[PDB]
Amino acid sequence: TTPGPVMLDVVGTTLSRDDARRLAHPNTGGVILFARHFQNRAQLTALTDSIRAVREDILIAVDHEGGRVQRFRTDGFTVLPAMRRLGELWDRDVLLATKVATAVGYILAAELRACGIDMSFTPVLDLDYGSKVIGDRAFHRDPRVVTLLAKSLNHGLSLAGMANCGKHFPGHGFALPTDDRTLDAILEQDVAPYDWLGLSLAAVIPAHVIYTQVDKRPAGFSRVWLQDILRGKLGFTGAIFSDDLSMEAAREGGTLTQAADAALAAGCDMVLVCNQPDAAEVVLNGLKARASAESVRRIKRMRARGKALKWDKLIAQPEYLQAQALLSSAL
Ligand SMILES: CCC(CC)C(=O)N[C@H]1/C(=N/OC(=O)Nc2ccccc2)O[C@H](CO)[C@@H](O)[C@@H]1O
Repeated sequence: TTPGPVMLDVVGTTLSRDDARRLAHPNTGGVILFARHFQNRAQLTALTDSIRAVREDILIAVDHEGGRVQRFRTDGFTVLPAMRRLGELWDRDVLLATKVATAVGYILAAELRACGIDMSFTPVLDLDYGSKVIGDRAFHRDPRVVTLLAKSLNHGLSLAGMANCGKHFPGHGFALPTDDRTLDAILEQDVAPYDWLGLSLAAVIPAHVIYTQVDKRPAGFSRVWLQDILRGKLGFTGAIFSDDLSMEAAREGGTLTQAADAALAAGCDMVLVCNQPDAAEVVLNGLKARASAESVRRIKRMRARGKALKWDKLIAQPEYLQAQALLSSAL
């Protein structure tokens, strides 16, 4: 009853017999939700409940960053702003920006927790260099601003008992994309938020980027980035999730199973295989690596903390209503 290294997804709004088989697999350790898994809050809450009934130790995550990346947007879910908005608020009022960032984090996490979800793959720590796929998903250009805005956000997530996951290490702001900058330049700017956050950073997603001047391998498959730099230089002790291995160029010509074993060997504690459960099931049965005691420890600390308010109580909570007003007033 310990988490496995694979995070996959399920078939739809309710669990099928095939989902139950996959969830019960020892190498399964997480479920990532998408828009297709949300009809309404009642259905979503029932799904997460049924997932934990099959596998009590499972980690349930979702991409809730705000702006362009928010899977659940209806039936009462607060539409959250793009993180770039907070960087814009910082430039006009630093202290207010931190205050709002916390309110955004609390709403974000409180609403997910009311529906039985453990965590969100947020914040994005990539610097806003001016990448269309990142775009307004980044907080700011200045790594010191990204750090303190992200720190304030993760604080709000923590108020609801929710962890966090910075991405995409060591920096996606600047076949698989390449980055021909030197280690020093990458460290001095893009990595700085990861280092400065300290214990405020609970997990990392490495980017599917070749940092040519640093290592032949992508960050997610790089022992240099993950072991030497992230765990070694930065002393990071949190969980490392691979970025979606379903990307064509991520496999580098190999199978999903080989890419999964490579990421886990490089330093990943858990691999993501999204939008193809049958392919993820092949990985479950073909994976050579098994969850270690130290990886299990890190995965377990990503679970949500404490009791969550049900939706009917949350929307009338003073703190919740205070966050809403602050968000409405500042943006
Ligand atoms: C720097 C942007 C980067 C871009 C990589 C990105 O946005 N990465 C996201 C991602 N993207 O996953 C695919 O792009 N998969 C795909 C896309 C097209 C076809 C098949 C699979 O994965 C995980 C799991 O959701 C997210 O938390 C990541 O933030």
